[PDB]
Amino acid sequence: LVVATDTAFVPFEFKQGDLYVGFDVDLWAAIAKELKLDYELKPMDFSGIIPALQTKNVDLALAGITITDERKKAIDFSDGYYKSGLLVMVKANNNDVKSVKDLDGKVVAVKSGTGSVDYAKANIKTKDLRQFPNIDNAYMELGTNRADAVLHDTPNILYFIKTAGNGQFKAVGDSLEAQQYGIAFPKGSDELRDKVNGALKTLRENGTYNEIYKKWFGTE
Amino acid sequence: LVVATDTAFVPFEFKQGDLYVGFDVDLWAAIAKELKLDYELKPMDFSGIIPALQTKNVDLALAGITITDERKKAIDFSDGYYKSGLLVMVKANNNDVKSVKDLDGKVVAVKSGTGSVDYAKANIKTKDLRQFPNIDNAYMELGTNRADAVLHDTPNILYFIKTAGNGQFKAVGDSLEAQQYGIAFPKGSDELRDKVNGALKTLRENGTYNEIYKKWFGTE
Repeated sequence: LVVATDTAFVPFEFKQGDLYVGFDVDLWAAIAKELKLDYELKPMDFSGIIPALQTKNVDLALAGITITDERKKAIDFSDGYYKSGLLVMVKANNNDVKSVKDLDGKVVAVKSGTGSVDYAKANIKTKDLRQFPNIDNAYMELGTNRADAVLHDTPNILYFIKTAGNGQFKAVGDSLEAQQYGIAFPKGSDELRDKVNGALKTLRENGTYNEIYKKWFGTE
Repeated sequence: LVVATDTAFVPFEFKQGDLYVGFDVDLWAAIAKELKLDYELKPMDFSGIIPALQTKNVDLALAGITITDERKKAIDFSDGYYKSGLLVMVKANNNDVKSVKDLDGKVVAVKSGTGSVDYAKANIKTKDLRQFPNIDNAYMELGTNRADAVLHDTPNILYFIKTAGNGQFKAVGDSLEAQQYGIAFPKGSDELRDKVNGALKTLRENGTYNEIYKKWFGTE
């Protein structure tokens, strides 16, 4: 089996010295061993991934791919293996928030041009809603005390808190507007899809999914 | 179904490489096969379990949970699947034999602040009740014929005898002050609890209980 991934989608897959590492990279390996499957990893630009799948130049793919409906026209997915969505981040040493942040005097920093803007325009009465060109900017805003909270995606904030905000920040609530990631197969791959799904169940039931999730995201 | 356990309660559940293993984990896996349930395992700190049961944040739990009336107030319990209580452990080459640690025999090692303190005190009339910060101090006191025997709980006795007390040690009687472990459900879960009780019968009748028991505790 030839399985394709992104060239970098931290922390799901990214080079490390000479190998690749990440949540997707550890997840597939555990599924593969449950099934006794031999395979080969082939890194390539996301843009080439549904293409190469549809011509069967590649047998499956795990590149943090979201199960959407327009995508199901083109391919098939396994069961969801990851809950993504939007997440709230505030100062760790702040005990006054949990998606309760509007007309008390509340300021949310976001990145321009993502689902975080939208959701906040609709579901929050921010005293202020600041938009930045990059999230890094948003972080430095929370860094000082101009932003009450940041709103961005689950994996990005979770992993940030683990590596670089270690110390100072904390996330609250859980995923808003949650969607799911899925393993992509070419159509007509019904048997294998069924086999992978089956193995995904086993990994949840014996606790291997949980520990892999801890390692990279640091919570449950 | 989301199924929770303790983060470490040996040998009922604990982390073996990248999964979890133990008596609870195997007995539940077998009950889930009978009824064909899909489930996710989710280790957590013990004292976060009943709270999460009560909010239906979790559907059921196994974590070596003693059935107490104090607890029935808050949650509901299945038919109970593990008989616990105290056990005398003496040297192998020895002829004490029940709780006959009395009259002229008897120097009894036991840990501070524990059922065995109080059971010996009131019951056994002996030379000594030597008490210790930890039982490891009691295993050591018995190694060298300074103590005649030890009082401690059924599974810690059985498991130590199977792993580290290999051969030199042995156990005598069976459980004193018996109490049962139960699988925990949040109330208003009548249908599922009566299903889980049923599958426990099937496993006791066909021999599977007995064979899971022998695996972890080297006896019946």
